[PDB]
Amino acid sequence: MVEVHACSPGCRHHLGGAGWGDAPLVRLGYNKEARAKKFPYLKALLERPLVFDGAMGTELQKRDLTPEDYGGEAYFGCPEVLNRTRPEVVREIHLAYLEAGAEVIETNTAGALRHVLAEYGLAAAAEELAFLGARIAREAADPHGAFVAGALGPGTKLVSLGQISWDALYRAYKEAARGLLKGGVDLILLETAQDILQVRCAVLAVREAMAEVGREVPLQVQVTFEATGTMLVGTDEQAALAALESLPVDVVGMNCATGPDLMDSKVRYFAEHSTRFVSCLPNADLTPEELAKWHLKFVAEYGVNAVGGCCGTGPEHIRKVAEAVKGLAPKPRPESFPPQVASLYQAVSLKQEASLFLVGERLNATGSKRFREMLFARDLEGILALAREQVEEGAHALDLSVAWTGRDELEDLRWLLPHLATALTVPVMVDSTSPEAMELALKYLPGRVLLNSANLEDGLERFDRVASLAKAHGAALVVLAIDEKGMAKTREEKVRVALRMYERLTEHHGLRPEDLLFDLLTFPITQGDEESRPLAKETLLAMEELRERLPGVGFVLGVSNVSFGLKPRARRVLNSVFLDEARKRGLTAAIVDAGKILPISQIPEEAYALALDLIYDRRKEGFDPLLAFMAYFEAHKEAAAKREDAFLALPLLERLKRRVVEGRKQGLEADLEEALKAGHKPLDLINGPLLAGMKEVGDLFGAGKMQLPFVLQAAEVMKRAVAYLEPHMEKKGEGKGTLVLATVKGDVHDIGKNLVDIILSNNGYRVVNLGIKVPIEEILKAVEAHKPHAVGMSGLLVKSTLVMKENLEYMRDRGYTLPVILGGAALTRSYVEELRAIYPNVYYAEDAFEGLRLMEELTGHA
Ligand code: B12
Ligand SMILES: N[C@@H](CCS)C(=O)O
Ligand SMILES: [K+]
Ligand SMILES: [Zn+2]
Ligand SMILES: [Zn+2]
Repeated sequence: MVEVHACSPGCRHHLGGAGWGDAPLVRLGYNKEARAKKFPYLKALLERPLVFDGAMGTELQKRDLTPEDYGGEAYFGCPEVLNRTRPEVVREIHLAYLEAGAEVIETNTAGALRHVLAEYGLAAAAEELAFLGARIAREAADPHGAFVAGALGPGTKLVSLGQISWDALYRAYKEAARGLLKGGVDLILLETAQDILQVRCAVLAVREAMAEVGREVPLQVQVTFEATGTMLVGTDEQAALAALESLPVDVVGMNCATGPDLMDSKVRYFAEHSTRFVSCLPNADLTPEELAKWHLKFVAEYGVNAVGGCCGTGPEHIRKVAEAVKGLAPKPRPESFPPQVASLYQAVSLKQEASLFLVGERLNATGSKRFREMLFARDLEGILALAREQVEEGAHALDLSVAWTGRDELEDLRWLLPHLATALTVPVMVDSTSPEAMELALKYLPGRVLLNSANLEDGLERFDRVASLAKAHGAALVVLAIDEKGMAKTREEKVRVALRMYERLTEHHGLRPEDLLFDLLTFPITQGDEESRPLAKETLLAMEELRERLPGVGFVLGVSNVSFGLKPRARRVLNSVFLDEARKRGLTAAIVDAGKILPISQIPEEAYALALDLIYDRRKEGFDPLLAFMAYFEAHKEAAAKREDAFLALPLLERLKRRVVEGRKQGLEADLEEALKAGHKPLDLINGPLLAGMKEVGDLFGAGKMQLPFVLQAAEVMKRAVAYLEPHMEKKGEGKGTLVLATVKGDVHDIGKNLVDIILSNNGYRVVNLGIKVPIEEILKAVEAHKPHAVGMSGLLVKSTLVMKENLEYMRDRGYTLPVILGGAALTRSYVEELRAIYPNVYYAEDAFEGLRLMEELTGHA
C-alpha cells in the first residue's frame, strides 16, 4: 500500500476512516462489500432480512418489579440498573425474543448515559451497566448464534437546543460504547434519535470508542419521526438522510413514536434513496398480524433490510413478523446518493435544478461592514434579519466568516453559532483559515455543513487536518487552488494544484468527488495591469478542462472579485456576465449577493459584448477592453433615469406587466387601484398583464437570461398583486362543495395553486388550502377532517410528478377512491391518463378554469 505510509501528522483517520481498507466511506461510496467481508452482521444483511427483537422497556413494565429489584428506592424504574440487580429478568426477555424468531437482540442500555443515569444517582455507572447489558445479551444470544446490538438512545438533553454541550454529550456516548464493545456486542445501535446534531456527536464518539478499545463493529443509526412528520427538533426525512449518507455509518433506519402507518412514507424514502442498509422498528394498538403485514410490505416491496419493533411490541409481534419475512430475497441497495447538504430542517441539493447553487456572503466580517458592526455590537436580531434577507433572495446556503484581526474567532463563533443552529433553514458554509475554528463550528451546526477551504497554502498538515475533519463529520469541502508556490493564476497551475488536491482528498482521505467544490481563483481584471488581464479567462479554461477530467466534482467561485476596482453598475454587469460564462464552463455554485448582479436580459447588447471582451482580454492596437467597458458606463450615466421615466410613461396595463418582469414592488398597489377604478376586474389583471409578466420571467429564466433572485423579485410582485386584488374579487356562487388543495412535498410553488383557490372560492366552493411542501399524511388528515368532494395537488418540479404518483399509490393502499385533481406546469394530461393504472379517479387540470369545470362535473354542477 502506497497510502498507509503517505500520512502527514495532520491526518486523523480514526473517526471517518481513510481512503483504503475497511473505512465506511471511500472514493467510490459506501464500502459495503469490504465491510460485509469483515463483519458477519453486514454479510447477513446482504443475504436475508434480519428480524430484530421488540420492546425491552414495555416488557420490563409488565413484570411486577419492586424497589428491591432495582437495588433500592433511588434506582426504581431505571431499566439499565436491572443489568446489575435483576440480570435474569433482562435475560428472560431476550430469551423470549430469540424463541419468537429474532436473530438480533438489543442490550438493555438505551439510557446507560452519564447525564440520564444522574437522575438516579448512577452517573458514574454508565460504562459498567452498558458492559453488563452486553454480557447479558451475549449470554442469551450465544446458544442461539444470534447478533447483539449495543443500543444507545438520545438521552434527556437536546444538543441542538443548548441543553447540553457537545463535549459532555460526546463523553457520555464514548464511555457507554466502550462498555458495550468490551462486552462483546456485534454492532452499535444509535436509536430513537431526536436531534440530528446528537447523531453526528454520538456517531463520532462511538467511533472513537472503537479506536480506544481496538475493536471496530458496524454502526447502525435510527432516528425517530414524531407523529407530526419530523424529528422532534424539526428535521425532515430528506434532511435526516442527507445528514447520515456522509457519516461513518453502515445502516440507517427509524424506530419509535408511531406505528408503521405514519412511518410508511419515511421508510419508503430511506428504502428508495439510501446507499446503506435500512432498518425499521415501529412502536405499537397494533396487533402482531398487522405488524407482520406492514413488515412484509417494507421488506418485499421496498427492500428494507432489518425489521423489528419498539415500545408496545412484545414477543408475539416478533413471532408473526419472522414468519412473514423468512426466505424473502433482499433487494440490492442504491449505489449512489445525489450530493446534498442540510440544515437542522431541510436538505439542499448541491446540484440545483436549472440553477447554480447560490451561497450568500453577507455573513462575512471581511466582505460586509453591516455584519461586522452587528457582530461587534452583539446585535443578534440584526444578523438573523440579514440571514433571512439572503435566504429570501434565493441563497441555498450561507457563507459565514467571523474572522477579524484583533478578535478571538472562537469566542465569536461560541456567541453566534448556537443561534444560527436553530434559526437557519439553509446550510452553513463555514469560512475560516483555522481548522480549530472549523472543528468548533462542527460542534454547533446541525446537519451536513460545508467547509471553506482545504488548501496547501500552510503545508500538507493543515490540508490533511481540514480533509480529516470533513471526512469524519460528513461535510462537503471547498478546495481552493493555492499551494506552497502560491495562488494558481494560469490554467496550468490551477489544473496541477486541483489534480494533486483531488487525488489526496479521494485516494488518501476517502472523500467522494461529489463532496468537493473546486475554487479556482477569482482575481480582479480591473486594476488594468498586463499581469491581471487574462486571469478571468485562465479560471474559465481551467474549469472546462477540470470538468472533463473530474466527473462528479463541483466548482464554486466568489464572482464579485472579478470586478473589484470598478464603479457599481460596471461591477454588477461584469459579475453577471462572468457568472454566466463560468456556468457555461462547468460552474455548479457561486458565492455572490443578489445586489452585486442583475439579469442578463437587463444588460444592453453593447455592455454585454464589452464585458465579454474584458473577460477574454480581446485587446488590440485598435481598442483596450477595460477602458472601452469603463467608458460605456460613463457615456450612459442617465440610463437609470431613462429606465424609470420610460417605465412610468407606459400604459397602465403594460406597466403592470413590467412591474412583474422587473420586480418593481414600489407603487404597485396605486397602479392596481388605478386599474380597478377604471373598471378592470381583478381576474382580468391577473390572467392578463400580471401572468403575462410571469410568462416572460419564465422564458428568460429558462433561456439563462435571468437568475433565481430576480425570479423571486417577480414572484413577490405577483403575490402582493394577488393579495391586493383578492378582497375586491366578485363572488359568483353559494356552497357547491369542498376541495382540499395542496402543493406536494418538496415543492414551494403556489402561485398556480392559490389562483385555483381564489377562482373556485369565488364560484362557490369551500377551499381548504394546506400550503406548500404538504406531505401525503397531512393531505389525508385534511381529507378525513373535511370529507371533501375532491383533492387537489399542485406540482411544478419534474420531481413533483413522481411525488404525485407515490401519493396516488399511498392513497390506493389505504382505500381512498375520491376524485384527485392534479395540476401544475410540470404535469401533462398524457401522464395523468397513465396514473389511472394506479388510481382510476384521477383528473388533469390545465388551468384553474379546467379545475372549476371538474368541480362542476364531479358535484353535479351543484
Ligand atoms: C415563479 C417560479 C418560481 C418561484 C415560485 C414562487 C411561488 N410560487 O411562491 C420560486 C423562485 C420560489 C421558484 C423556485 C424554484 N423553481 Co421555479 N419557477 C417559477 C416560474 C417562473 C413561474 C411559475 C408560476 O408561478 N406560474 C404561474 C402559474 C399561474 O402557473 P402554474 O403554476 O402552472 O399554474 C397553472 C396550471 O398549471 C394550473 N394548476 C397548477 N396547480 C394546480 C392545481 C390544481 C388542483 C389545479 C386544478 C390546477 C393547477 O392552474 C394554474 C393557473 O391556471 C416557473 C416557470 C415555468 N413554469 O415554466 C419556474 C419553474 C417551475 N421552477 C423551476 C425550478 C427548477 C425551481 C427551483 C428548483 C429553482 C432552484 N432554486 O434551483 C426552485 C425549487 C424550490 C422548490 N420548489 O423546492 C422549474 C421546474 C422544472 C424542473 N425541472 O423541476 C421551472 C419550470 C423553471 C425552469 N427550469 O424552466 N420558482
Ligand atoms: N431499545 C429500547 C428503545 C427505547 S424508546 C427498548 O425497547 O426499550
Ligand atoms: K427492538
Ligand atoms: Zn493520512
Ligand atoms: Zn421506543
